[PDB]
Parts: sequence; C-alpha cells; structure tokens
Amino acid sequence: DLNIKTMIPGVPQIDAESYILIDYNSGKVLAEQNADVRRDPASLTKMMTSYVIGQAMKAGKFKETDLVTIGNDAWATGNPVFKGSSLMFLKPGMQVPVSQLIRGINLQSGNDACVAMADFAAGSQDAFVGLMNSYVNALGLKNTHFQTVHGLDADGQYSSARDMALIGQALIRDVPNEYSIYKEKEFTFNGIRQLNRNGLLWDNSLNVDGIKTGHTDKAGYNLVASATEGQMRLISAVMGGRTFKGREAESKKLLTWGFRFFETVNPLKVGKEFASEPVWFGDSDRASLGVDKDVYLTIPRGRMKDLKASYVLNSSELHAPLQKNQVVGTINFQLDGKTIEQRPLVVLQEIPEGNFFGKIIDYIKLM
Ligand SMILES: *C(=O)[C@@H]([C@@H]1N=C(C(=O)O)[C@@H](S[C@@H]2CN[C@@H](C(=O)N(C)C)C2)[C@@H]1C)[C@@H](C)O
Repeated sequence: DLNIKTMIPGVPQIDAESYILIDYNSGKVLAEQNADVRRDPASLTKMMTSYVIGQAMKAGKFKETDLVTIGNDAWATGNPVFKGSSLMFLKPGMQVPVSQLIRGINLQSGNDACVAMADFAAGSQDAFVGLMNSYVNALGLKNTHFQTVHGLDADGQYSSARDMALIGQALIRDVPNEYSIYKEKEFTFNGIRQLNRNGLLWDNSLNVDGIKTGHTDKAGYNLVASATEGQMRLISAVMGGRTFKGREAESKKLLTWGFRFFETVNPLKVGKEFASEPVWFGDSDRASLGVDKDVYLTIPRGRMKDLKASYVLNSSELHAPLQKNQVVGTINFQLDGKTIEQRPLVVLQEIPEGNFFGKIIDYIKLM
C-alpha cells in the first residue's frame, strides 16, 4: 500500500574497509561505513595535486601549452624512491607541455610527473605540499593531511573516504576543465602506452566519467568514482578494497544502488520568488523572498510529487532597509509530513528606506 512509498532500502554489504556514497549537487550522504577513519590515500593524493594545479591554471598562473623543463628530482630512473611505482618516465632536459604532465598525473598516476608540476607550480615540493594542505583547510576536511605530491607512502599523511569524496566533489565543481581529463582511458608518453586503471570507465551499465585509483599494500585498493544519470551525479569513495576487481565491483554496487533508489531534485533556483512578505519603512511594500543558492535535494526516487515546502520568519515584521540576500527565515522541505532539509530564506532584492523627497532635492544636496 504505502509502506512501499515510505520504504527505506537496505544497504548492500561492501567488501571494503571504508566507503561513502554522496550526491554531488545536494551533498547528501546516501551510505557510509567508516567514512571518517583516517587511512592512507595512496595515489588518491594525486586528486589534491590535480586540484591545486587546476586552481593555478584557473587563475591564469600558467597555460596548458607552457613547456616545463624536467629537473633532476623528477628524473624517473634517477630516483630509486620511484622504484616499483607508476611513472611517466621523465628525464632531465625534456620540455614537456603542461597538458601532458597533468595527464601523466591523472591518467598514468606518474609520480615523477607530480614532482615536475610541483616545482613548476610552486617552486618546490614543500611549497606545493603547503598549497595542498592549505586547500585541505579551505575545504574544511578534518581527517586529511598531505606530506607528498604523489601519494607515495609518507608516515604522517592520511585521509578518509568522506574527505576523498569531498575532494572529488571539489574537483568536479571548482576546476571542471581539469576534471574532464579523468574520463580518458589511455595516455601515451615517450612511446609508452599506459591505461587509466579505473575499469569503471569501461563499464557501459554506468556513465562513469570517473576520478582516481590508488593502491599500496598498506592502503589496500582505493578508488574514488563518479557517475551521472541524466543530471543526477553520484560520488563514491571506497578505501581498503581487497582487490582491483573487488574495489570496482563494490563501487559499482554503491553507484547503481544509489541511482536506483534515490533521485536529486532542484525545487528552487536563485532569484526565483518562493514567497512574498509585507515590508515597513520602505520604498517597496513587499519583499520578494527566495534563496541565494540553488536548492538540490536527494529524495527517494519517484517521490518528487510528494515533496512539500513551507517557511518560517525569524521576526514578526520585516523593517527596511533590507539588503540583497539578507536572511529573514527558513524554508522547510518536508516528505511525509517530516522536514527532510532546511535552507535559509533570503531577500531577493535589496529594499532601502522610504525617502520620498523631491528627486531634485536629493540631487541638489549632492550638488
Ligand atoms: C598510487 O596509489 C600509486 C600508483 N597508482 C596506482 C594506480 O593508479 O592504481 C598503482 S597501480 C600500478 C599498476 N602496475 C603496478 C606496477 O607494478 N607498476 C610499477 C606500474 C602499479 C600505483 C601503485 C602511486 C603512489 O605509485
């Protein structure tokens, strides 16, 4: 009858030590297990490296076509610390376009390429790690600290499924030109073809434009994945997966589960009037009320027509002056009579005080 419509879906068991599934637009956590346990991120570290780089290029600090000259510290076979790790095989003296180095970072997980771009972007690796951890602070991540540009095992570096899912959200949102690289399945440098090890890119059942893989014998098998269905986008991060086949199978389970049982809705957009309230002492009698940021809600799929919204005002009356985006109350979104999310009710257009004097006196005073 209606137990169907109010059904909570069982969450599938996940053969991973830590995971999280979130909606990209709404931020809603659909499923989680040990999402805040600090773990080693392995090459998921390179998501942040890519984020810092994308911010730099966004700010015009360098271009795709600028040629980086490879220094001694990015010499692949000149630094045995790189042994047994993925590399794009850079040698001192080469001039490699920025567009190729970031593809070594994102697609081949090339640790030498991270060193190349770090010195280029920030002058040194320490400076670049400083940018990384500063963006950790700027994004409000609470279980993430970086000590390398590549994600080779550093004793004091860690992250979490939630923080890595939030880093992936930040990538898609803040630096989309950089994020659009992760869907490329193959990249060739210096006559060596290497594959993007995110096998979900190959899965036709999903529209995975994918993020980053990572694996060390201490981290396990890590993968941050993102897919779309229509205009809904989900993000999954599993850490401590058992095998390469295991981490992708589990991630895919979360993404199809999330898509099948939940949907994302956009019930109100910025600048569209949600409500109207009288105003006192103003040049306008009424205030137009809405949101300063588009509302995205994640609800059970099919239940959109059952979504109801209402609002409360912080004060009994509204007195001018009122500014653009001044918060005067709360919008309540309810499903089945229960409030499922709130977002601030704000003034859509500033409303100054009365001032009804001769327009010319006004000018004259200025003049
Ligand atoms: C990041 O976690 C490390 C790097 N990244 C990956 C990955 O993209 O999944 C692994 S996979 C790579 C595939 N073949 C293995 C190998 O023996 N070599 C040397 C290429 C590893 C890899 C560990 C990064 C820190 O190195």
